[PDB]
Amino acid sequence: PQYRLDKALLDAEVALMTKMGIEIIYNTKIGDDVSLDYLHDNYDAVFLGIGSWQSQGLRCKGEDMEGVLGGIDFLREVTMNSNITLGGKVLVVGGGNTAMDVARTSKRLGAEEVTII
Amino acid sequence: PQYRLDKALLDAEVALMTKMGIEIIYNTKIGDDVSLDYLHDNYDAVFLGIGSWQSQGLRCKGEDMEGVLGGIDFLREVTMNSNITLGGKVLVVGGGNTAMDVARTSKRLGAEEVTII
Ligand SMILES: NC(=O)C1=CN([C@@H]2O[C@H](COP(=O)(O)OP(=O)(O)OC[C@H]3O[C@@H](n4cnc5c(N)ncnc54)[C@H](OP(=O)(O)O)[C@@H]3O)[C@@H](O)[C@H]2O)C=CC1
Ligand SMILES: NC(=O)C1=CN([C@@H]2O[C@H](COP(=O)(O)OP(=O)(O)OC[C@H]3O[C@@H](n4cnc5c(N)ncnc54)[C@H](OP(=O)(O)O)[C@@H]3O)[C@@H](O)[C@H]2O)C=CC1
Repeated sequence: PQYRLDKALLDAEVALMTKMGIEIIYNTKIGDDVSLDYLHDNYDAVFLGIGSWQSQGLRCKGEDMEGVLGGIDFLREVTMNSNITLGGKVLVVGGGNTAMDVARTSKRLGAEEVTII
Repeated sequence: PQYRLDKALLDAEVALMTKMGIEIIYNTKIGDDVSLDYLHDNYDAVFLGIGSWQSQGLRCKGEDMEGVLGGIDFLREVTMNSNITLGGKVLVVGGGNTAMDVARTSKRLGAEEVTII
């Protein structure tokens, strides 16, 4: 979240790094926009740092109903200044750092009462 | 074929054109390496000049047997200085300009007798 890490610091550091001669191409998803065979043919080496960008579901009955959303997706829409819906009462399921970030961002986003399960 | 069009002329003209500020990216097949949705998102317009790059088959019995090859593929392997096999006797089926180019390139490539059907 923004209150813990300022994005201006991150942007300034990446600008410092790209001054060194590293080219960053945004909005390019490998396998969906550009093949991996293309990168394999055109480059002397390939490194995959894709990360873990899926959210585990509730693993319960009715987990597919409307009104249930993952924590990672929620934080991504918060970051991109998109249009979200929260409501007065929000229940966050989990106990790691994702749950803490979701709960505190929800408290900042006008949720009147937030409870962690 | 090279004896009718010199490739040095074509290369010099394309160099003249690319001096004007046009970037040409080689070895990039759209739909196989780069998606068309990528170009649709990243560019203000897209023009498709892909051409007709398939050869019609013989439409006869045994057309899939080894030893039968298309004219376009044959001319492409001649151009790329690849390793081909012809033999003493070659039969070219067709009557257009593709047949003429194939027959004359075959006469230059050591075929002792070439016949056009
Ligand atoms: N990379 C990071 O920053 C770290 C991740 N986290 C937390 O862990 C998550 C992912 O890492 P990892 O620890 O491997 O993930 P886990 O699969 O271990 O899940 C982590 C959290 O969810 C609980 N949990 C998992 N499955 C269920 C289920 N069916 N029902 C109820 N609770 C469940 C765990 O509690 P329990 O203690 O009982 O296992 C814990 O609170 C993050 O989303 C975050 O919440 C926390 C610290 C470091
Ligand atoms: N772009 C170019 O440069 C032009 C193309 N060509 C010729 O035409 C071809 C492609 O253009 P297009 O004319 O539309 O192609 P076509 O499908 O009309 O075929 C052209 C040639 O093949 C003959 N042919 C077609 N199908 C069969 C079959 N089953 N059996 C035997 N002969 C057949 C035609 O003779 P028929 O006279 O009886 O139709 C003609 O010689 C080229 O490969 C080339 O050979 C020639 C001039 C211009």
